Amino acid sequence: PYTVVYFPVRGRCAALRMLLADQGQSWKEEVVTVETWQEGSLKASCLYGQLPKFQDGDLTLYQSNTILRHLGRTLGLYGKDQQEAALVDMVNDGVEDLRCKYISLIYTNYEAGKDDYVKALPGQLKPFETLLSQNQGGKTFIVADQISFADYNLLDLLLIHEVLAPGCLDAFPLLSAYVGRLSARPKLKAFLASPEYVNLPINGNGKQ
Amino acid sequence: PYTVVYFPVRGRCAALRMLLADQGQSWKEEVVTVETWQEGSLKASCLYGQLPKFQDGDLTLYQSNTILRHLGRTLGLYGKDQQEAALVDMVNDGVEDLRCKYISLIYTNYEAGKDDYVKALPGQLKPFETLLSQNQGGKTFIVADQISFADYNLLDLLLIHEVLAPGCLDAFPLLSAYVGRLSARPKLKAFLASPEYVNLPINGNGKQ
Ligand SMILES: N[C@@H](CCC(=O)N[C@@H](CS)C(=O)NCC(=O)O)C(=O)O
Ligand SMILES: N[C@@H](CCC(=O)N[C@@H](CS)C(=O)NCC(=O)O)C(=O)O
Repeated sequence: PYTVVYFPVRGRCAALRMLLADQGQSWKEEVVTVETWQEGSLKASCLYGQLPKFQDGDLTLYQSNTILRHLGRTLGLYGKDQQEAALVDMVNDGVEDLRCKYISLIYTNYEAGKDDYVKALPGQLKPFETLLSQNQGGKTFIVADQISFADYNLLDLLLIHEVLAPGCLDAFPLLSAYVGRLSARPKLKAFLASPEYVNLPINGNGKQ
Repeated sequence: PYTVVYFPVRGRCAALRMLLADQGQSWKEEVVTVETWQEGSLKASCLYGQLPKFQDGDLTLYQSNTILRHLGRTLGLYGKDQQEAALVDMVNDGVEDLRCKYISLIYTNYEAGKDDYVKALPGQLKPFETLLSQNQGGKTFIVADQISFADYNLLDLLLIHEVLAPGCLDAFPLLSAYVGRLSARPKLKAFLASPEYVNLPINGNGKQ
């Protein structure tokens, strides 16, 4: 029923894959090689000339966050009412903002910019620790008491930053425990340990 | 019932203001001067240390797109069903991507980067013309047959780009007619002509 069209990297598809695996959904991975991409035709047929491309039956979507929100609506991972839905969006938009900065560092100036990025990290992660502290003492999810699509995206964001800066979560007990807890969910834990996750690089230029 | 807390610029609050005005809603503008911002306390109290900040009763939201989606959900400007809601999100995410590039040009290297930006513009605007052509001949809205929050955001994006590059819509008949049509809606037209819109600069560094 679902198809993910993407480069052979975790990148912007890692969160939605975790979501699908954790929700026990099945999907197909349509892999696009850089060589195939450079050919040009697939790219020209993409709405914004980029991937991921996602298919849910005959519904074709582009934009990683559009895919996350769509799955969030159809699978019931978007809060229980309008107010929670807004808080879920606020978290996801925050995650996207830091993901954009991470992507800029990785692909644009890893070598010269990493020191400053890492130095500024605590201030960028703190908002999520604060969100958790204001929600049942941080013992459940990022918004309210049920998992949402924002949790999967925030989880990915935290996992890749621990690779970029080992121990960056040591100063945030709530986020630390949160990562441990979500990573232990049976289906997610199995997915995270599997070759289809582990054998894909985080990014496409070999930096992490 | 609504309060918008922002710098005295259109920027990231222009689309949501257009939406509120067009929908006949009333709101309070709480203006924050750069001097007040530099003081530090308001900023430290902002979730992600940034504005806009929005209040809907006792619900406090941050993130311009979260505010747009919230208003979209509560005012019924998010498509008629889940499938349309996903298409609305796809359009908005695309608008955000080009808005990010516009903001980077404006604040980061207007002088040296404008020629290349303007040269790449047609290819960045074409996806929206294509979306319109695939939706009832581009005669109604960007998604389906009812206005959505994505329309207000795409409209702002188009208006600021015509200021940055006059005639950039000449090659796009559907987008051209779309801008004329939406700008003619009574309440929106009055808002667009009013001093509270007209006398605010588009950005905060005087470039446009
Ligand atoms: N806003 C888009 C960004 C998509 C994006 O940056 N795609 C990259 C790979 S992660 C791409 O397709 N690069 C190839 C190109 O632009 O030609 C999303 O979140 O899906
Ligand atoms: N992702 C945020 C971006 C917010 C943003 O860039 N805010 C700027 C002005 S538009 C700001 O608050 N600048 C002051 C600062 O960062 O100290 C949104 O879309 O609301």
